[PDB]
Amino acid sequence: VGTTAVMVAAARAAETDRPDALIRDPYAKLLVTNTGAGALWEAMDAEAAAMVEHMRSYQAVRTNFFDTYFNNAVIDGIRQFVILASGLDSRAYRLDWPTGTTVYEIDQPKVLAYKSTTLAEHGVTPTADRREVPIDLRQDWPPALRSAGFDPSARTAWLAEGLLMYLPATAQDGLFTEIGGLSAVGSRIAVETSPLHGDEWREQMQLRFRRVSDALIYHDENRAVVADWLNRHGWRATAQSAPDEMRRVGRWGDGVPMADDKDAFAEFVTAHRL
Repeated sequence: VGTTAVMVAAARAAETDRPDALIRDPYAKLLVTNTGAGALWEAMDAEAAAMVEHMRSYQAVRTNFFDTYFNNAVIDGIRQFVILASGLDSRAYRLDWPTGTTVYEIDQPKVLAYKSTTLAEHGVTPTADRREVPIDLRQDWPPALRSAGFDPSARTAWLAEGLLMYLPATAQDGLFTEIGGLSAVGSRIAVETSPLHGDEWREQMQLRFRRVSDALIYHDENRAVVADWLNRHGWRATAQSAPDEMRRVGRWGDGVPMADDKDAFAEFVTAHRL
């Protein structure tokens, strides 16, 4: 399991531990105890303190947003779900799924094997029909999803959280093209975008975090804007900036360095298949 998957799960666990938790992920602590990279994250000036609080609050707010997305898709009748680069995401276990729901998780084999074995050791199994699809998303992944039982003629709700900024710009286009190819009318997708001007934030966040601890290689100016791309390849797409969403729920901390550039932060794009 990669460092990023652990860090975001540790953030979810930290949120879950608070009385005022925005989201509750009963499985995040379990998943970050059993790697060892989360002991440091478990442990973690004004700007330095604000960055740690931002890490937790950003992850809480992003988690709440994508939870709401899936929950609204269930309400709307959708019964086929796909979590792309699912990492340590426990939504297949912790959200309420109606009978007849299928939830596909796509990630590399070892990531999926870690989550399943780790959960099993704690007596945790899903009640929903959860289906693993072990494959690299830069490779020919549609046949793998299809052989796992996926029905392209059924409405699908797709999720791509914490993924795009870790894929080259050319790979993003290919991913979305394949997704459109597998999506029935009325399908939806929610996506966390790669920040418009945003590899500098990771540096200043690493710097503030390195001081707290001691105490995007694919950034591309040519990357397609996600809402714009979806809106000309068969979707109706809208964007909510992460800062706007954080402010919406009273979780934005303006003490964070780069607070005034909206381009240092992701957007949350939701789209409907035409």
